[PDB]
Amino acid sequence: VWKEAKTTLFCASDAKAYEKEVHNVWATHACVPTDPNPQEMVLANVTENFNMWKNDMVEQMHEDIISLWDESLKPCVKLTGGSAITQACPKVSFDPIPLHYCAPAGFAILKCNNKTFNGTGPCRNVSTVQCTHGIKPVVSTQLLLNGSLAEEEIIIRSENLTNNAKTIIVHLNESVNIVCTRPNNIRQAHCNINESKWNNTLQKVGEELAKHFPSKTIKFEPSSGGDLEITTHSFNCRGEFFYCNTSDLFNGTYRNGTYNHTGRSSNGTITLQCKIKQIINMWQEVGRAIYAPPIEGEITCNSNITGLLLLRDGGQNDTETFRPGGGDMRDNWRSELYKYKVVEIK
Ligand SMILES: *[C@@H]1O[C@H](CO)[C@@H](O)[C@H](O)[C@H]1NC(C)=O
Ligand SMILES: *[C@@H]1O[C@H](CO)[C@@H](O)[C@H](O)[C@H]1NC(C)=O
Ligand SMILES: *[C@@H]1O[C@H](CO)[C@@H](O)[C@H](O)[C@H]1NC(C)=O
Ligand SMILES: *[C@@H]1O[C@H](CO)[C@@H](O)[C@H](O)[C@H]1NC(C)=O
Ligand SMILES: *[C@@H]1O[C@H](CO)[C@@H](O)[C@H](O)[C@H]1NC(C)=O
Ligand SMILES: *[C@@H]1O[C@H](CO)[C@@H](O)[C@H](O)[C@H]1NC(C)=O
Ligand SMILES: *[C@@H]1O[C@H](CO)[C@@H](O)[C@H](O)[C@H]1NC(C)=O
Ligand SMILES: *[C@@H]1O[C@H](CO)[C@@H](O)[C@H](O)[C@H]1NC(C)=O
Repeated sequence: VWKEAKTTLFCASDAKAYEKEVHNVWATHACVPTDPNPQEMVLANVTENFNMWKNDMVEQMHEDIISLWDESLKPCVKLTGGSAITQACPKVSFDPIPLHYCAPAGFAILKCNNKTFNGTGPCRNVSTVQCTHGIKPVVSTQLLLNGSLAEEEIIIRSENLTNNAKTIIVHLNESVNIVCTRPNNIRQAHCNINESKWNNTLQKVGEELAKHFPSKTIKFEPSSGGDLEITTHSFNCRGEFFYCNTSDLFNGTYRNGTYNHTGRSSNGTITLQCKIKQIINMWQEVGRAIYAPPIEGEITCNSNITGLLLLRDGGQNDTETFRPGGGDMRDNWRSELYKYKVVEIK
C-alpha cells in the first residue's frame, strides 16, 4: 500500500523566536517546532526506486529558500530585464539553520539506508519517517558546505555519467575544513585550506572517478568560463557575498593511483583570493541584485566542505578533465534529499 505521489510539504525546525537571525525569523513564522522525536519505521524485504534527479521535494525546498531569501536578504537594487526595483536593504544576522521537511497527514517519507546508494535505481533497504534530517539551506557553488558526509566511501552522483553536461555530485566521506576571512582593501578576503587534507580528498575522489572510467588520465581544472558565480567558489558569509578564486584548488592530475597538485604556500596550505561583491547574478531568478558595501570588523566563516560539484569536458583521448560547477541551487539540495522520497500511505 504505497506508491509515488506529489503533495505539498511543510517544514520544521529548532528556530528560536527570540533570535534576530533571519533564518530564525523566517522559520518561526513559516515552520512548525521540531517533533522533536519521531521514530524510524524500518522495513525489511522491500525495495523501492529513488530518483534524486526527478524529485518534487527539491522544487519545494527551492521555493522555500527563495522565499526565505526574499524576506531576509533584500537587495538595494534588483535589476531584471530593463526594469529596476529599489528598496531598503538593512545589514542583518545571517547564518543558516537545519531544516527538516515533513509530510502532511496521510503521507509519509521513504528513506534509503543503503550507505552506498548513488541517488538512482533500486534500494533494497528502506525506512519511514515524517520529517527529514536537519538540512542547512546553504547556497554556494563548486563546493558543498556544511552538509552531511558519506558514512562509508565516497559516492559519485550524476543523472548521466556519459553525458558531460550533467552535473556530477561528489559526496565526500571526510570533510575538508575551509576558513574564509575579510581581515579588519575593504572588499578583499581569502580562504585557507590545508593542502595535505585536500590532497587525500582528491586522491580518493580521483580513484572513485577512475572506477567509472576506462583508466584514462583524470585531470582537474578551473571552471572553463562564464559568470563569476560559477567560475568561482561563491557563497554567503554573515550576509556578505564571497567570490573566492579556486584556480589553485582544482588544479592537478591523478593517473596511476598517483596524486599531483599545484598552488601551495609555505605553511603547507592553499590560499584563495576572494572578493566581496555588491553586484551579483541571482540564483533565484534571472536578474542582477545590488547590495550595500561590507560591514565592519572581521568577517570570517569557518565551514566544512562535504561535497563537490563537477563537470567533465567529454568530447568525441586518454584524458578526462573535470571542472568545478554549480549555479543551479537545486543540486545543492539533491545532495541532501537523495535519501528521501514522498510516498502516499494510500
Ligand atoms: C547507481 O547504481 C545504478 C544501479 O543500481 C547504476 O545503474 C548507476 O549507473 C549508478 N550510478 C552511479 C553514478 O554510480
Ligand atoms: C572514505 O571514502 C573513500 C572512498 O574512495 C575510501 O577510500 C576511504 O577508505 C573512506 N574512509 C573511511 C571508510 O572512513
Ligand atoms: C547518457 O548520456 C548519453 C550521452 O548524452 C546518452 O547517449 C545516453 O542515452 C544516456 N543514458 C541514459 C541512461 O539516459
Ligand atoms: C599535497 O599533496 C601532495 C601530493 O600527494 C603531497 O606530496 C604534499 O605533501 C601534500 N601537501 C603538503 C604541502 O604536504
Ligand atoms: C583566479 O586567479 C588567477 C591568478 O590571479 C587568474 O588567472 C584567474 O583568472 C582567476 N579566476 C577568476 C575567474 O577570477
Ligand atoms: C594551476 O595552478 C597554477 C599555480 O597557480 C597555475 O600557474 C596554472 O595556470 C593552473 N593551471 C590551470 C589553470 O589549469
Ligand atoms: C558552516 O557551518 C558553520 C558551523 O555552524 C558556520 O559557522 C558557518 O558560517 C557555515 N558556513 C556557511 C558557508 O554558511
Ligand atoms: C566541521 O568538521 C569537523 C571535522 O569533521 C567537525 O569536527 C565539526 O563538527 C564540523 N563542524 C560543523 C558545524 O559541521
